[PDB]
Amino acid sequence: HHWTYEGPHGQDHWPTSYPECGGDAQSPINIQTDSVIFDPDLPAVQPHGYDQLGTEPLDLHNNGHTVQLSLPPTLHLGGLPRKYTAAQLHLHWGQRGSLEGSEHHINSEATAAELHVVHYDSQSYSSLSEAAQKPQGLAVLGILIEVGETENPAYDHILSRLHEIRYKDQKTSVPPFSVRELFPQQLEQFFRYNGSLTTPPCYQSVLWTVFNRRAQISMGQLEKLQETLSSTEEDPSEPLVQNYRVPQPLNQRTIFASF
Ligand SMILES: *[C@@H]1O[C@H](CO)[C@@H](O[C@@H]2O[C@H](CO)[C@@H](O)[C@H](O)[C@H]2NC(C)=O)[C@H](O)[C@H]1NC(C)=O
Ligand SMILES: CC(=O)Nc1nnc(S(N)(=O)=O)s1
Ligand SMILES: [Zn+2]
Repeated sequence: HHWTYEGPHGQDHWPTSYPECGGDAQSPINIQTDSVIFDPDLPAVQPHGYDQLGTEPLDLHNNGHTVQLSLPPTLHLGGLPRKYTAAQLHLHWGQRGSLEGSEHHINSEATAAELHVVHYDSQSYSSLSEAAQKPQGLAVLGILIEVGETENPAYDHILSRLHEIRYKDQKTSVPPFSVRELFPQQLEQFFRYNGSLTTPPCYQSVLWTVFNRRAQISMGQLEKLQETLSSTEEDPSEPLVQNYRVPQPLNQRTIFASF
């Protein structure tokens, strides 16, 4: 009943226990830039005050599938069809050995990791769950991460505290910090398209936005992420790695680019 990225209950058998995962518009996908359709009318994505997370501690949790961070309802994502509000944010990465841990690809190439910022249509619904199964109910920002030659102070707000939640279900609080700083500096270039959640139930309720520019973290940081979290509640511990879903069929969906 507890699904996993691989194994007997890997992303291959998801469609069985969660039919929706076999939908006609799943995510992530391999974004082929040659098929990308330019749309000069796509308004700039703009995170209103994502450096203003207030005063109260943010919740840093360990699913067993990822590291998730809570976000204040004060973060408002503009530039989209409806008004969205930030709810949570989490990461995806590969195992120690590999350097491919992102969920989306660009022209068949994946990066070291991926950041996902989840929003919901608070304009039309009252909860994140409510919009999780409503058309266009969710909106996710996808930031691809590469290994840089320098330590990223932004990402440390999260990485520096990974030991506090080494085991699954372990929780903790962090001093609020500028989320904005976790995105690439230039957000003009991006791709948009209709998709789904990348984990069961795989609800096809999300409006995706994947940035063209990438964010960077030191090989040290990427390592501290790969080799620190366990996917179990206690010992024996089992490395929570390779937590990304494979590119899904495009099923003839159009993918727009702002550039
Ligand atoms: C995501 O899917 C929705 C619905 O399938 C698309 O909405 C339609 O968009 C076209 C052109 O933009 C309009 O003429 C239709 O009226 C829209 N349908 C309605 C009323 O929802 C939307 O364009 C898709 N988003 C993208 C660009 O991927
Ligand atoms: C309840 C909820 O928000 N679930 C999500 N499941 N997968 C998500 S992801 N990886 O597409 O951002 S969000
Ligand atoms: Zn995700």
